Amino acid sequence: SFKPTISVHATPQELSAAGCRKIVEIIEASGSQQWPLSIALAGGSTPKMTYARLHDEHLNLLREKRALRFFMGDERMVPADSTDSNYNMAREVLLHDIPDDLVFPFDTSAVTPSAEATSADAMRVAEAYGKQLASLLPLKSVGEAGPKVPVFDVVLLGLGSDGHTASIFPGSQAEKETDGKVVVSVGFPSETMKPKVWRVTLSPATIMQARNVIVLATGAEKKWVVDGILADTAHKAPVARFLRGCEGNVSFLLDKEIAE
Ligand SMILES: [Zn+2]
Repeated sequence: SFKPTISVHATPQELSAAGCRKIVEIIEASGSQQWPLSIALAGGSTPKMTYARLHDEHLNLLREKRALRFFMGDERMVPADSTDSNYNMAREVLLHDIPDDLVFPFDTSAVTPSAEATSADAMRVAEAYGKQLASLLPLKSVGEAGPKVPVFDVVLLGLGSDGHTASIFPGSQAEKETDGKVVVSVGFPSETMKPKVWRVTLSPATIMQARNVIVLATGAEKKWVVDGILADTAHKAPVARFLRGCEGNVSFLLDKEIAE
């Protein structure tokens, strides 16, 4: 069944250090002929620290060597310069130094501070990203028969205490997009999650076709989520349990609380 790699880390300087160490390892293991490897970034304080480390420690590998082509795994429907934007975060800490031809944010250019985006906006952005992904990445049939979804080399993920990952929220339609017909779906956060803005996100079908999936999570409050993904039998499962079906490698980089 589900056999993922799990590693526990005492601190943030440590989990983030392992997160960046895990990315460089895949890069190096793949070798230069395979580069640039596609990586779908996550937002959040933990991935941000991993990005700050790639910047500080491995810019030559990313810039001069062009090891990664950067995509966003999920995004908030706000302007790119917004503090609530995942790309804005990744840009500030790492992406400002990466060649423009290796950086692909979602196109939120239609979102202004004058009007909250709706799902109709999110959907237009999702469909456009999905199109770009299909021209840039290799496409794999879902189940030797199913529709074609892009194959990322790496997808970095976070977890919410509501059981969600990326911007795939509970009860959502995106959560039900597992057959490969939809590559980038949309979603609105759950009661306990913020910011309260429409999201675009890689669908579960897309994520399950990724060659490697790296999940970084901390906090006691998210322990039920990890337990729920790893449990032999689904009971009151978190959304993130869909990760069990990943076709690639899966790794969980956890702090002490969340592990136990
Ligand atoms: Zn810099």
